[PDB]
Amino acid sequence: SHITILTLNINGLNSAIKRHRLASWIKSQDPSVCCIQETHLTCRDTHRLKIKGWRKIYQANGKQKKAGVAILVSDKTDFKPTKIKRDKEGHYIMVKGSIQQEELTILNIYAPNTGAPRFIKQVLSDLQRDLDSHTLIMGDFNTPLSTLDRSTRQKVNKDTQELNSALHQADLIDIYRTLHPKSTEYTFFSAPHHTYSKIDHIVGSKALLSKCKRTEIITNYLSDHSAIKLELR
Ligand SMILES: [Mg+2]
Repeated sequence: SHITILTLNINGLNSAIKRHRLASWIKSQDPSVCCIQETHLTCRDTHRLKIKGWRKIYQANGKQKKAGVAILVSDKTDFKPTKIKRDKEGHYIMVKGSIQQEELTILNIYAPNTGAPRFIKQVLSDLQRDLDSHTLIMGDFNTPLSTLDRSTRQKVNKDTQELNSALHQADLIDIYRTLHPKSTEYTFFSAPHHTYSKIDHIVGSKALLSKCKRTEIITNYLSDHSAIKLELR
């Protein structure tokens, strides 16, 4: 029975109507694990995020209606947690555990608009003791990782090159780009610039590659980001 992992920047959940439509969308997608970014919930308001079928919901949130991340696990998934690491500022959350007795390490990250790849590299640094051979890093990196991740096809800046080098040192690869080397799909559109970019990513341990059956982008009506879904064997 295959595990599916979904990542979606939801662009805010402080409204009830949004929360109801996220719930219907998640229940239609039926993911085993769902990573959400920019819930915009404060540390006070986390119990507003509830969805039938996904009772286990881990969340990292700051004090303001900014950022905010969450990892939802399906009630149908036999999940045993071992470690949950929450960003005090609500920009990332790591959940470690086992499903069907396989260990999985999931880092859900929401990088800020400014200095995104530096922030990510620092997070990898802060969390290096918990990175392993079954690590998935997904979320809104707010940065392309390679030239084909932007409609402009411009080269990635120096900060991004260092992040990629840090990823390589940790034996981490862009799973989406590995499965789709020539892909020209995008997850975000910036109207000021008429620019399209893939700033949402699924990065993982190289040892997980053989378990990565399919990965695809899912456009939607809920948010200004498209989702990414990964199917594990
Ligand atoms: Mg946003």
